[PDB]
Amino acid sequence: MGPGFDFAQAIMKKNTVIARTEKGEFTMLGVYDRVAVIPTHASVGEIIYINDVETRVLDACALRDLTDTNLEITIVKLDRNQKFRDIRHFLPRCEDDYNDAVLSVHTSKFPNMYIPVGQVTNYGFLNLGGTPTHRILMYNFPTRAGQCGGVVTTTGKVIGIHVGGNGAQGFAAMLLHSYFTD
Ligand SMILES: CCOC(=O)c1cn[nH]c1
Repeated sequence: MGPGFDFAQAIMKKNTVIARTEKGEFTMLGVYDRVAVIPTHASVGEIIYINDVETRVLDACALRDLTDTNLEITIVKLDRNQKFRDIRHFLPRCEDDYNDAVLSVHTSKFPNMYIPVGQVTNYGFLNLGGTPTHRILMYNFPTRAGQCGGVVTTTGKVIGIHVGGNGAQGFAAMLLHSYFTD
């Protein structure tokens, strides 16, 4: 409906796949080459389904900060025959607060879903499902089961992936440029 939704749609159309693990279906953001991200609670194994294609996982790493605290981001390298558009230049370099963010989801349950979530707080520490977590972004929208892995964007920036909610607020794990240097 406006430039927020336009950027979000462009990221969804070229840089997302539907990932299925034994824990469910997730929006999965492709970042560059065969490298993508997914919430760590997806419990990625040796094999994953990507748009219903059986796919070998070449490498997977659950990120933690240098305090050895969960970040809830798993980086996956996929044995896929096609590279993602490189979007690393849209990733923030530093922890920050944001205005006017969109959360976008694409699954069998929620196809072509875009939610204007508004102001995004650098929340920091969250006890996420009992697990102490750092670098959490917070927004005031009642997000639901099925939106995890959803991409959080502003105009011109890909800032996080949805990892949970409490019924009133939603929470995303930050994406930072430094995660994807090669
Ligand atoms: C289909 C209706 O959707 C909602 O009301 C919603 C989705 N997430 N949070 C609220």
